[PDB]
Amino acid sequence: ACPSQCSCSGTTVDCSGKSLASVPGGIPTTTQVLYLYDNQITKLEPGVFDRLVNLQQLWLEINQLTSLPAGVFDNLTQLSILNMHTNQLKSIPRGAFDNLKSLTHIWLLNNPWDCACSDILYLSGWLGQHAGKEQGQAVCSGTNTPVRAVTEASTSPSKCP
Repeated sequence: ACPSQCSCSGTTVDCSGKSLASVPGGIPTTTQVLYLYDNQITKLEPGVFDRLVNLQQLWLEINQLTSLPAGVFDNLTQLSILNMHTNQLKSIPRGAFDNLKSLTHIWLLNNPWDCACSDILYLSGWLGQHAGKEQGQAVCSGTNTPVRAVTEASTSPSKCP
């Protein structure tokens, strides 16, 4: 069964461009491609994607996400495509990508990355180790500095919200 707000074909579920404020329920566990882009999603509930063990692509770009729950991608071990550009993210939870050994394309640009805060260090270190995976270049909010180019000295735990 296809979520009533979305359109389904094969293993592709298209929930894009539907003025959604939240992730639809009832996304089938056989889903391989999930489009959620161009909505007004402000948060992800913890564990929202855990049943989608076959998911290879998650398109979250052009939303209003201000953070990601810890572990939100942990069960998506086949994930190769993760698109999160044009959101309101300030950091990535530590270890968020640990299980994602099939990841090959990730979009992080057009987010207000908070590089003064030491929570940025997981993302900046991960980018330094997986350079070919980033599509485009995430940049620190208010500066010319690519997130991958953040120096550890420049960060501080006291500059975090």
